[PDB]
Amino acid sequence: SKRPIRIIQWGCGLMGQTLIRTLREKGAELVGAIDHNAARRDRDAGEVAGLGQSLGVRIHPPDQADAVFREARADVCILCTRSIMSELAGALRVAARHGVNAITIGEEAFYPWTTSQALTEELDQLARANDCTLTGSGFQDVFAGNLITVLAGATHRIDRIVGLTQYNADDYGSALAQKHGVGLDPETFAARIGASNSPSYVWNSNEWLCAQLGWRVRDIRQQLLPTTHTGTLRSASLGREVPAGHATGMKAVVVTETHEGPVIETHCVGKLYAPGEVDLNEWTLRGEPDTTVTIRQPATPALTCATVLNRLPQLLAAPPGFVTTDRFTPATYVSRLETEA
Amino acid sequence: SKRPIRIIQWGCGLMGQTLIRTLREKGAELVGAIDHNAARRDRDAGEVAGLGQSLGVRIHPPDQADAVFREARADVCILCTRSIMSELAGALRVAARHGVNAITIGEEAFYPWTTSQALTEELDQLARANDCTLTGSGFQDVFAGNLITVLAGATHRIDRIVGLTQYNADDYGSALAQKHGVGLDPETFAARIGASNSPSYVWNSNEWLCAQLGWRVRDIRQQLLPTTHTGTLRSASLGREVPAGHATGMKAVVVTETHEGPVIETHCVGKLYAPGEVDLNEWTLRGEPDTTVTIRQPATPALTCATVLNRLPQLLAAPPGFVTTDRFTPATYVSRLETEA
Ligand SMILES: NC(=O)c1ccc[n+]([C@@H]2O[C@H](COP(=O)([O-])OP(=O)(O)OC[C@H]3O[C@@H](n4cnc5c(N)ncnc54)[C@H](OP(=O)(O)O)[C@@H]3O)[C@@H](O)[C@H]2O)c1
Ligand SMILES: NC(=O)c1ccc[n+]([C@@H]2O[C@H](COP(=O)([O-])OP(=O)(O)OC[C@H]3O[C@@H](n4cnc5c(N)ncnc54)[C@H](OP(=O)(O)O)[C@@H]3O)[C@@H](O)[C@H]2O)c1
Repeated sequence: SKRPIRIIQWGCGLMGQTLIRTLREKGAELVGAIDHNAARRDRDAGEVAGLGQSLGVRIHPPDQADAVFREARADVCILCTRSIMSELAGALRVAARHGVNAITIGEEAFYPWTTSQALTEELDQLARANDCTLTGSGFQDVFAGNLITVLAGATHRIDRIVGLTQYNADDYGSALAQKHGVGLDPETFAARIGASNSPSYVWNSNEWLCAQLGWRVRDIRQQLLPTTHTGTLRSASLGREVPAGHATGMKAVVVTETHEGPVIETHCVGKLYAPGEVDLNEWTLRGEPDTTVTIRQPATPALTCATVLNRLPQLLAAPPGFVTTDRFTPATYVSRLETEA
Repeated sequence: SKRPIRIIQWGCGLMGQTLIRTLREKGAELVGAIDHNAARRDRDAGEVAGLGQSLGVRIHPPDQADAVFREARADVCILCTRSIMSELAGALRVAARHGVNAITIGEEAFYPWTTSQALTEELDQLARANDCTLTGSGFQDVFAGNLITVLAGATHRIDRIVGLTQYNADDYGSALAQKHGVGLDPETFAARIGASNSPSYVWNSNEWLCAQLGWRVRDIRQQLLPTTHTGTLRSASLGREVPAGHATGMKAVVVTETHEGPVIETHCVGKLYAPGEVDLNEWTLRGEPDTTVTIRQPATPALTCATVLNRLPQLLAAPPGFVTTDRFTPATYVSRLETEA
């Protein structure tokens, strides 16, 4: 009474290519593929993902998404494109009007209820009307999320949660480098990135933590600070060199204050790496007792994609609507991506 | 419409004293206390826990348990006495016969279905016949349990899970030091502890991991060896100096093989500490990708007791029977220990 989960991959860049390969390793099937990049449109999705054998799934531009969805008989659309709800809503609207569940790694979608309230409510109503679920996931789900809440379940009193997450901007596509001000001189950085003070990934992930812990947000204060290096570094996603003393990326510091009293202070670094630098993940719950957890050199791209796939059975079973993963039990390890026939 | 959860503390030693104070810090009420030690029988439970204001809850010896349970109108018995099911069953039978939910830190009770099958089935049937739930929890629940399963939810393929847990025997009472052969000469350790090869705490916790992950145990192999120090160390719980080359505790290695393929290899050290030694908690999930998690100097006693209290709402809501916590969603941080009118 089971069959493979049928997936449309929307966004066939660095993360979408990993997902196309890995979803098949767990016994799902790729039934459609959408990407607007000129080097990927019209190519076989398997060839683009680095498989040796063609899948017979042609990459379509997103203007033709309705036709891909109409013929695919999909269970899920995985969306790996952009970071902000205004740039995701078009694709999420397509999935919802076809009654196809959708999960995106776009970072604002992890918890968009206050940063993009109107779009989230619009999508929630659309998904409810079409009996499907939309959600956000990726690295935050465990590594700025349930890793903390599982440790909180062993904690007597929480006074403060303090987090550090650092990832390599060169592992990801242009949208990430641009959100982090990679390759801007410091005056450009202050005028573009610092002044706009767009919500960083841990603005939304700290809201998700508060929601899961049963806390109410009273204020959020964010600073976006450029990172530097003493030598030139090369951005692959932007296709240019970043001179010494220009922004190689940014550190966001988000302080999330609750009505209940506890504060979440999260430092979120996305930058080009100097030789020897590695990804960092470290959290401290301060109170009774104090607990510090460290992940040694987290394989951030692999962990992002694996979390998305392990979420799919829960996404299928979830009630219709835009349902953020703070309302789910934690992702569990799935060996086979299958669903009821 | 809510009232404090009403708790009987059975075992008012090192962990029970912490629980008496901390249950009240989260708004529960102590309604009974049981302990067989001559320094605690007929004392006030609050004074024994280090409170300055008497609670008016007199500690009774366990031969008077029925009397305590009759007058207490309890919701929960927290049982912090011994490590093995044969030494827990008497107290768990009293709680079940009074229809009182029970949670024990005794380590075998974390997952006793195969190591003490007859006792577990008897207690399961008794709890079900009296509409209450029995379970085991403590440090394992997160730190040899859901910490691993949350990270597994971010993992593409698991080949092996490798764990290390080290704790300070002097933080705990006599049952732990006795199970670890503290103070035995090498010949006696090998003839008693080594030859009997009783299930170490991570025999049961590796079975709990397999249960939560949906894996079927095919075999478990264990080696028990003494720990030693190259100087004398003092045991508080066994009131003695342990000379150089006598066992200061025990190192267990458990290898848990599944039908599915993955292996859990867990190293479990409980011993007296030389100067500078600390508790250790470190897990690697080997596969795609490899992830290593480290807890820096875990506050093992505090984490044990806080986990039990955060579990109580779930214990009350759980179906009747012996229900191991692998069948619950993870413990969540609870601010108020309250229940229905
Ligand atoms: N939650 C997490 O943990 C997490 C982790 C990694 C990445 N992300 C986010 O996920 C997104 C994708 O990351 P990535 O590294 O895979 O980036 P990428 O390599 O740029 O992949 C995105 C792909 O989608 C294309 N595209 C963009 N908007 C599109 C649209 N509306 N319809 C169709 N195709 C579209 C891009 O084409 P063009 O290059 O031509 O625009 C590209 O081929 C980024 O926003 C990133 O910040 C999140
Ligand atoms: N799951 C976990 O993570 C975890 C962690 C901490 C402790 N433990 C286990 O929990 C148990 C308690 O630890 P602890 O450090 O609190 O030990 P403890 O200080 O020895 O406390 C147990 C108390 O119960 C008394 N007692 C023993 N059996 C009794 C019985 N049947 N009825 C009434 N009183 C009884 C003891 O008295 P006497 O000294 O006179 O016997 C003592 O006062 C041990 O088995 C330990 O290994 C588990």
